[PDB]
Amino acid sequence: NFRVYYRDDPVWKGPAKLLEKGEGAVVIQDNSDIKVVPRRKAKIIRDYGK
Amino acid sequence: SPGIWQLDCTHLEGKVILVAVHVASGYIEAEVIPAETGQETAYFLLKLAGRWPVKTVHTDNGSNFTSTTVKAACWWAGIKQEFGGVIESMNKELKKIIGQVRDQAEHLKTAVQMAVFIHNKKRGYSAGERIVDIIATDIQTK
Amino acid sequence: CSPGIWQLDCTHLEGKVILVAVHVASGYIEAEVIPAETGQETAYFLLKLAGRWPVKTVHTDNGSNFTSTTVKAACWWAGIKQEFGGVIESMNKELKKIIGQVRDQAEHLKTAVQMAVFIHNKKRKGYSAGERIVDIIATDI
Amino acid sequence: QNFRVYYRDDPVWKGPAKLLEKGEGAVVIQDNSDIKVVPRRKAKIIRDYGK
Ligand SMILES: Cc1ccc(C2CC2)c(-c2ccc3c(c2)CCCO3)c1[C@H](OC(C)(C)C)C(=O)O
Ligand SMILES: Cc1ccc(C2CC2)c(-c2ccc3c(c2)CCCO3)c1[C@H](OC(C)(C)C)C(=O)O
Ligand SMILES: [Cl-]
Ligand SMILES: [Mg+2]
Ligand SMILES: [Mg+2]
Repeated sequence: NFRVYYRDDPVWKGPAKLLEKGEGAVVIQDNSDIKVVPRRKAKIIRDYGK
Repeated sequence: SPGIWQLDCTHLEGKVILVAVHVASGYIEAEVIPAETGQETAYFLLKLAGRWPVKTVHTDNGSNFTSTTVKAACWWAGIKQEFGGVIESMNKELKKIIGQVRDQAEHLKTAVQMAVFIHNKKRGYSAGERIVDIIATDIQTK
Repeated sequence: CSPGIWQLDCTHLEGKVILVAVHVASGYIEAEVIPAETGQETAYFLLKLAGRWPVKTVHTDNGSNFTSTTVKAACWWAGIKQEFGGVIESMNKELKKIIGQVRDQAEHLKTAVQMAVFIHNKKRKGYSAGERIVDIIATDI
Repeated sequence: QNFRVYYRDDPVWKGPAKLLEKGEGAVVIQDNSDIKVVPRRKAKIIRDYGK
């Protein structure tokens, strides 16, 4: 699955649930709150190593 | 277990040495990192995970080891983190070898890697031979 | 071939220097982004590599960093024989290909480099390169 | 146990040179066909530790 880390405050928050990866913004959910974050403030990470 | 590592930082000459030990063998890798931060720790872990089958890393509660960038690296690479004496014993041993060889190199980091080599190659098996044997056995027997 | 034989070469992306080492018999690789393509950076890379693996021979082209005095010193101290003059060049291309596949997942080029190293070393044909180097070296003990 | 000497004159390092003699303040070395006296601080005497 995916986890999204994101910024607002320079500390990276998350993991949040990924909902949509847009060109300029990312839609996520973090603790039941829906958030829209700019692409540059989001880090979308897979569990590649399982 | 073949997949268990301990990581910790130690200091010499105002510089930060990040040390990884393969607990079952005593094998070590180390880097002088420019700052004792989560970002530098996370990059080190990604390199380590590409070389060996890193399944669990044990650390103390230093803020670099509990940082979000390290959690991200561990999630990507499939590493489980556990928190809270092998590496602390290993810190002292490495500093001892470093002090024995320090005047042979200009840079502290050169002495650090000389000491790592010396530690890993010393024999009737060395730590470098033991980690390769432990991991290959796990593979060769499913 | 010999379990002790490695090839090293530099490649370049985004204006940065990537130093790559390949264990010829397994395909296993290690890489680092170095700040300058110098003998001193190459020598330091070799000291680290020699501490991890039984490095007996390193094969390179005649790039001035590989023929430098500092690298000679490192190889002398570590017990490494140097030979000069297509495995690593094939590996450079494959590494650059994986980097491109994952590049937008990391801010820093060096982060994507290490992700690509991990991907290459862990992929099974049916052993992975990371399994073959450990299998080859343990058997040769 | 074998030794080679690397040294400066020019900030580029030279060598390997054969170690002829080590004194308290200088090393005497032979780089190809020239014998040189080099201050200790400008020389690195390196053993083939890996062996
Ligand atoms: C800074 C420097 C300059 C010159 C040398 C060699 C004389 C040729 C070495 C060197 C090169 C290799 C070497 C040792 C020393 C000592 C024994 C182990 O192998 C180093 C070295 O710095 C690096 C970054 C490694 C180049 C250092 O810190 O003195
Ligand atoms: C610069 C930066 C910031 C934040 C992160 C994480 C969101 C918390 C990562 C990161 C951390 C771990 C990680 C990946 C990315 C991508 C997948 C592999 O694991 C990186 C990262 O820089 C390093 C130097 C590695 C910290 C980068 O260049 O984006
Ligand atoms: Cl003298
Ligand atoms: Mg600590
Ligand atoms: Mg080249």
